[PDB]
Amino acid sequence: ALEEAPWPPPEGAFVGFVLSRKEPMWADLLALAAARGGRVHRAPEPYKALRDLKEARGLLAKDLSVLALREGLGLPPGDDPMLLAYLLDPSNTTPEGVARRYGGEWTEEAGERAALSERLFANLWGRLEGEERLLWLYREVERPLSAVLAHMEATGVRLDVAYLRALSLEVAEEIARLEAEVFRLAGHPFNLNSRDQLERVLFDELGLPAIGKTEKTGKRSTSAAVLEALREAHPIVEKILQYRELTKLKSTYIDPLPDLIHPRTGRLHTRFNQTATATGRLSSSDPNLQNIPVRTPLGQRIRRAFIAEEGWLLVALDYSQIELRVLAHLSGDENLIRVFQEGRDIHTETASWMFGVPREAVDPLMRRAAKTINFGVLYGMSAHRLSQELAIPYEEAQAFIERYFQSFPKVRAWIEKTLEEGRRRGYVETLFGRRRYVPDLEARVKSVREAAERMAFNMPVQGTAADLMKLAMVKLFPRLEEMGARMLLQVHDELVLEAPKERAEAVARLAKEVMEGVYPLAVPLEVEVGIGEDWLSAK
DNA sequence: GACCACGGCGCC
DNA sequence: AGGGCGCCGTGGTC
Ligand SMILES: Nc1ccn([C@H]2CC[C@@H](COP(=O)(O)OP(=O)(O)OP(=O)(O)O)O2)c(=O)n1
Ligand SMILES: [Mg+2]
Ligand SMILES: [Mg+2]
Repeated sequence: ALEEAPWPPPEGAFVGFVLSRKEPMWADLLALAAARGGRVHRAPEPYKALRDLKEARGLLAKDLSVLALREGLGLPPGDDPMLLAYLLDPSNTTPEGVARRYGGEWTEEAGERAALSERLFANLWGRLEGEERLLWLYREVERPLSAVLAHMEATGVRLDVAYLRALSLEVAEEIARLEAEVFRLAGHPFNLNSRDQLERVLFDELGLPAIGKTEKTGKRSTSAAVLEALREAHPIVEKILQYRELTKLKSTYIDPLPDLIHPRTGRLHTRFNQTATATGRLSSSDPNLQNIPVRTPLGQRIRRAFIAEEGWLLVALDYSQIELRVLAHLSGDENLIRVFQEGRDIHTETASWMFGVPREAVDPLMRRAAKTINFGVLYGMSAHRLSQELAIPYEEAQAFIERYFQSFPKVRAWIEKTLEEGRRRGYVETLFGRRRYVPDLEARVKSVREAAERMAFNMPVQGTAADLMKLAMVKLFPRLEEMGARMLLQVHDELVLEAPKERAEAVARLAKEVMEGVYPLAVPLEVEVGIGEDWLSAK
C-alpha cells in the first residue's frame, strides 16, 4: 500500500515528523514527511520543507505548528488523531498508546509517522461516526483550540529573570538559618530533604507520635499535614515547615525558570497538553505555569516575576466560583441557582464561618482557604479530615458537611444519578458530552469503588468547566488577534492575556464578555478581571 | 547521564 | 471515606 514519492506532497496530506526533543519551542526538526493516498513523501531538507505545508495534520499537529511559528511560518494545526482518540476515551493520552490501540506502532521515522497518522485518523474518524456530540466537541472545540494553543506556546510569557536571580541568593540564606536551626534542634545534621532521614529523627530520635503512614510503602509520614498536627509538640516542627516552603519554592520556581528563558524570545514557553487529563482539562508541561505560587508571601513574590512586555499589560480573567456554578446548572438545584441569582459568594460565606467573622471582614487569602473546604466537602471529604483540617471537633465537622448538602438538596440527587448512569453506561460525561470511563464504579472492593465514585461525579463538574473555558478560548482568540492583543496562559478557569497599554481596557472588557457569555447556563458566569504590569498585580 | 518509584507539594 | 495535574529530591536502578 505504501509507495515513496518525491517530497512535494498533495494538499491535505498527513504530516509525520521527528524532533530532537519533546519541547517544540526548543527542539530541532530532524525529519519531516507526509502521507497521502498510498504514497509517502520524505522531505530531504525538513526545515525548508516546512515552507511547503499549508497546514499540519497528523499526530501532535499543534507541536510541529509551534515549531513553525517559532520559525516564522504560520503553519496552523488541523486534524490530529490524538484529539479524536482523546475524545473517545480521555485515557488516550500518548501517540504510543493511541497507535497500539488503533492500528500501528509509534516509531522514530517521520515517514512511518506520516503513514501512521493517515491510517490512525481513518480508523478513529470511523469510530466517531454517530457520536454527534464528540464530533461537535472535536470540530467546534478541540481542533480549533489546538490552533489557539500553538500561538500561545509560541508567544510565551515575559519573566523578570534578574529579579528571580537575586531572590534566590536571598532565600538561599533564609534556608540556611532554618536548616542550621533544625539541625541544632535535632542535635546533629542530616539530609533535611530526605523524608526517610527526617522520619527517623522526628519519630525515632525525638519522641514525636507518628500520626500517619505513607501509601505504597507504609513509612511513617512526615507530611505538612502531619507536621501541622505536631507543630505544638516540638520546636523543630515549625522550622521544618518553613524550610519545606522555601526549598519547594526555590527549587521548583525560583531556580529553574530563569534557566528556561528562550534565547530568541527572552520569554518562557510552556507546553499546553491537549490530551493529558481524564476530565478534559488541559495541562502545562516543561515549564508548568499552571501552578505558579500565589498563597504565601514568597509565593507572591515569585508570581510578580511574570510580567508584560514593556508598553503592554497583563490582563488576567478568572471565572468566579466556576465549579459551584457549573454544579447548579448540572444539578438544577434551585437553592444553589438562587445563590448565584442573588450574587452570593459561597467561598466568602464559608470563610466567614471558618474564621468566625462577618463577611465584610473576610480577606482574599481567607476566602481562598475556604475553596479547599467547599470543594473538598462537595467532592467527598470526610468529617475526620475536615475537623482535622479546620481544627474543630469531629462532630462540628460532621455538622458542616450535613448542613452543606441539606442547603443544596438536588446536589446529592444529581451525584446519585450520575453514579447510577455511570454504572450502567460505563462512563460519565460532561454537559457537552465529554466522556470519562469509570469501570471501577462496579468494583466489589468498597475502597476502590467509592474512590472511583468520587472521580466519577467530579468529572462532569470539572469537565464542563473545562469545556466552557476551551470554548471561550476558541471564541476569544480571533478577536484578540484582531485587536493586536495576545493570549499567553490558561490556568484551568483563568486566562492570562497581554495587550498593548493603549488597548488593555478594551481587551479586558471584551474577553470578560466573551468568557461570561460563552455558553449561557441556568446561572450567570461571572468573571473577575485584573490589569497590571505583572501577574500578581493583574489579579 | 537517563530514568524510575515514592513521598511530598505547588496550583486549579 | 475531596477531584485534576506536573515537578522536585531521595534512593536505587541501568
Ligand atoms: N481546591 C480546588 C481549587 C479549584 N478546583 C477547581 C474548581 C474551581 C476551578 C478553578 O479554581 P479557582 O479559580 O481557584 O476557583 P473558583 O472556585 O473558580 O473561584 P474564584 O475564581 O472565585 O476565586 O478549579 C478544585 O477542584 N479544587
Ligand atoms: Mg475561578
Ligand atoms: Mg483560577
